[PDB]
Amino acid sequence: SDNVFLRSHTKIEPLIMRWYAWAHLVSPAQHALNIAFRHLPMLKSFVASPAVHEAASSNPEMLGGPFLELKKSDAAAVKALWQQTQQQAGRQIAFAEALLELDRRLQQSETGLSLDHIYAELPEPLQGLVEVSYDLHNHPSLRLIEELLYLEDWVDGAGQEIAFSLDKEEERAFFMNTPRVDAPGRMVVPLPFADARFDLLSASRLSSVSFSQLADALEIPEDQRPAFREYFTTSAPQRNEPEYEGDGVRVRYFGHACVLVQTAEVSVLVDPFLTWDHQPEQGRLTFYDLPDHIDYVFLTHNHQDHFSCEALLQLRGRIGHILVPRNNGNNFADPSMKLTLKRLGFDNVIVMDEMADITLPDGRLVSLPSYGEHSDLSITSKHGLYLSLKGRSFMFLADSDAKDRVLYRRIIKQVGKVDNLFIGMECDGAPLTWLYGPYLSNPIGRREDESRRLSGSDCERAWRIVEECGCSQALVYAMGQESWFRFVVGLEYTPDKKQIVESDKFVDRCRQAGMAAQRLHGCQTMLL
Amino acid sequence: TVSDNVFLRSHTKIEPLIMRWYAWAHLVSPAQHALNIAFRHLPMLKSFVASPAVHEAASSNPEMLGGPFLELKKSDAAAVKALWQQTQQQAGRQIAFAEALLELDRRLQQSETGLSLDHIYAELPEPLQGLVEVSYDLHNHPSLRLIEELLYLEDWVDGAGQEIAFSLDKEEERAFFMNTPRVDAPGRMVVPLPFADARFDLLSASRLSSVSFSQLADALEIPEDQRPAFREYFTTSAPQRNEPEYEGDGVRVRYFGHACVLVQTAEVSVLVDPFLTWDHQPEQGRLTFYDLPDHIDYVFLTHNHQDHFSCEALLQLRGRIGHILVPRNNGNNFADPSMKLTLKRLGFDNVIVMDEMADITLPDGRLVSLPSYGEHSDLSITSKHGLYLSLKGRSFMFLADSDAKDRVLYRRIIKQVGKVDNLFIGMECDGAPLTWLYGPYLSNPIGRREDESRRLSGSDCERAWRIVEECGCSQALVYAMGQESWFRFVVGLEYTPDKKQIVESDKFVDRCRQAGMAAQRLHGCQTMLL
Ligand SMILES: [Fe+3]
Ligand SMILES: [Fe+3]
Ligand SMILES: [Fe+3]
Ligand SMILES: [Fe+3]
Ligand SMILES: [O]
Ligand SMILES: [O]
Repeated sequence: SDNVFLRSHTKIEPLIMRWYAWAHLVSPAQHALNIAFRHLPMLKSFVASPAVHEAASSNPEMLGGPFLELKKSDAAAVKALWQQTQQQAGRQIAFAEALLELDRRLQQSETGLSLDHIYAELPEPLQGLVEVSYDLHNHPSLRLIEELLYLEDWVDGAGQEIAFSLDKEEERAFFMNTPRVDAPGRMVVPLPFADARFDLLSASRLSSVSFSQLADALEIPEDQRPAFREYFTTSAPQRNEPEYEGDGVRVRYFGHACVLVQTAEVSVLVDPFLTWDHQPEQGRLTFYDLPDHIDYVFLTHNHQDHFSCEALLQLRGRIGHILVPRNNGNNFADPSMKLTLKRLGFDNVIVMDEMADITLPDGRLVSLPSYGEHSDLSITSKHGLYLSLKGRSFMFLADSDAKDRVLYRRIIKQVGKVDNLFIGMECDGAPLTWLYGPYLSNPIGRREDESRRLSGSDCERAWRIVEECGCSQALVYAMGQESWFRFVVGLEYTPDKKQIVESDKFVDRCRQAGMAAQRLHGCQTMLL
Repeated sequence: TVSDNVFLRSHTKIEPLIMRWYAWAHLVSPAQHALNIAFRHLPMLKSFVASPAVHEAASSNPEMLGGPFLELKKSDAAAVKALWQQTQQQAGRQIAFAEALLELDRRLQQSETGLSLDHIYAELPEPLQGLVEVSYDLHNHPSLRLIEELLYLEDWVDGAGQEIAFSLDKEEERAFFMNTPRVDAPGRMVVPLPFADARFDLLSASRLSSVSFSQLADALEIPEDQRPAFREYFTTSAPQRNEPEYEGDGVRVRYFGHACVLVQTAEVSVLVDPFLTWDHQPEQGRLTFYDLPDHIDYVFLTHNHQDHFSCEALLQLRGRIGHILVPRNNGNNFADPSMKLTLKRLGFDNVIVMDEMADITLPDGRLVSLPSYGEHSDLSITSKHGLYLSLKGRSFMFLADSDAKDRVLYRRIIKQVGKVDNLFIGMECDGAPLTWLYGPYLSNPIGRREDESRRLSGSDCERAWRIVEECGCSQALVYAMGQESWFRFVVGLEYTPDKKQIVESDKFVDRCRQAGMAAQRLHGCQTMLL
């Protein structure tokens, strides 16, 4: 009689070689580029002077910078992981080094003549995996045949683990800064993400599971099992109205860019990033407050604050279809989100082109074109969402930057007028290299780096969408102001920050036009 | 009482025309169509109206076949000038889009070197607003991505200019497809009909099933003055068919010419690169359009070239194809329009866009979409893919004009799909230069050696032998050579035995037979059992 649930606040943190698993560590090409040109430099730089990294991590303004949030005591662990990563990922570092070295060579040497000679001189890690081509101006680009790369022998479950923890989410270290080294209260269990055993682990969130059977499946030493039992409880988790049986449309804003739309017949989840800590003063909606079945999960783009492998892995058997955008195969920074999801065990993945629609009970959903927020890189894995359910029209644009009002004019011509606009106002994002640094074979200038930021719409540009779509309500979302997103989004915005000032300008101009408008802060359940 | 239930005459050809130009894939896609109207079609017509004799001089030269010269001659000058003035009025929005697109692309290449591109959208000309996204590659080179899904809903993307040319002349008389516009001429009756129009499906039904002539002419809005002449393309007799269906327990393969190959079990049919003939000739032992089964489960399109993507063959097969399989396109390249979107404008929504190594299950087997390299002048065109086919134990690999530049690539494929029994390879290893096909899409002219260095070239003897060694086929068949007569107007001259393509193919078939394999260069139609 060992039927146990996961404790409601037990966090299942997925780790790839102790680094928090975000999308680019799951796709192999970007993972190799991140091991060799992000993780190894930060780990080696930490070993040389741990004091340097605490000093940068102490200054809260540069919270996301390339420095570990670890302390001098963890020096032994960092150096060990740095050496472990050298031997474990030897094929990865050879691929990343060979891939970038090829890319530098082509820029210098290929000027418009035939590229047939290149395939003869391809290094072994790239042989049969890369196609060399030109644009219409004799600039070479490297196109990875990702489907063949995913079947390479070094694309395995090695390094994939899970970190059980009971600490509050505000305690999480930054996802790209800090590896999850061994710590008290943190129990790391080796487990491939696509493994069936994970499905048994995800079942214990909402359904009772035998503890000994689960601990046996999870290869848990019996000496460590008393400590592993701490993450489990006999009581079932409390859930705040997961289902909805009204004839209307219920929208639940779960924080940042996570918003669930629900009729009594369909559920649509946009950019799932959830919390497992309940805290009533903030009136949180948690992972448990989601319905048992989510018909459609919509992934706007491939950023860590909209693509949470932690949330998706525990929601695997509960998701009818994941809706993703198409990727640009000719760009290293744009891996296919299907495949990345396939490696996480997801085959219910629909790649949607622009203006592609799916018919839903009492309505439809359309994948909309989106511009920007990717440092002006030819990344195409971005799309907005038009949602129609029982007469109510919704448009979620996430961090899309409305550079061209005529684009949304053309969009409204097909999908019609929208009732509720969800727009993100992160208009001062990180520079290019903060995210796409390890993928650059040749470094970029600081003026170029600071001009192309991960920035969305400001007040003026967001007003273009409102004018074109004629919404009665405009909701500013995807601001990252809730507490449990600090470890992914960064600092909470003080009222003087441009993102808060511009957002305040936008809500005011909307109300001046006679619409309902607000900046979402804290979780909210709305009926409409 | 005047009961005239009629079929289409077996040798009646229905030539789809977009402003009297033979409609191939790039004239159907609007952006490339606009670029071809302004930067290929309009120049050739103006060049014809000024000294048409120059065009007669090049059209006499059999070497300069397909060159930028009309195969019309001087009597058609009055007709050509009208079309040159007519298309100028009709395609005003098209030329304005093409001029703005190339001028924009020229501007960004000159000035945008790595700083933010946000200013570009404010200075976008009206033909491009809301339709193009400006972006960088990883080396600060700007690219233009047309939102093709939005462009296809633009106001000038309509059925205007789309017609069909009924003619009874042998395919042997056809003018080159992009050389020469189909001006009004005797024996050619041009009927206005949009390609995606439902009425087109009714006309295609008249190929194999009888329809009332008066009812058919009424739908196609044929004026009663023209109906006596329209009756010439129709016959009361039913068309003759050479064993179209297959109910045998084996696998029947039928070679229809060039790269068109039909594979058939008793339970599924797969058509590769449909390019058919409507002229019967038993002396050549032709397999014709009518010899295809009534229903084609799967039509597989290797890539987006005129000799493998025939709107003529596909339009009459509408409603007869379960699913058309196409490769994915790179939206950041002008020369790579989406083949799904091009087919949607032809009335096909049963279009499955297949990624690399994507497989679909078939009765008694499956097919896999294979990676393919080259034959696109080293341009970032991704709308190309090979086909692995397994049916009742028989394994096929159709590679069309694939250039095996990387032997390990096919090694990796064989690790997944297994050994192949029958390989279909093209040895067109001296194709046309880059500008012959993608000329109007260059914002800045390209140098002549670079143009001739990167040709529409496939596998030669060595590279095709790389595939054979990697896949271990018991049979190797050289196809997609353009050796059949009815492929003039698309492929060009027949290759004499001294031409590089024939010498390399003969060398390859020789090395195959020396190894104990079966090999031949497919010439003329063939029905094979396996
Ligand atoms: Fe983002
Ligand atoms: Fe974001
Ligand atoms: Fe071709
Ligand atoms: Fe060909
Ligand atoms: O950001
Ligand atoms: O070709």
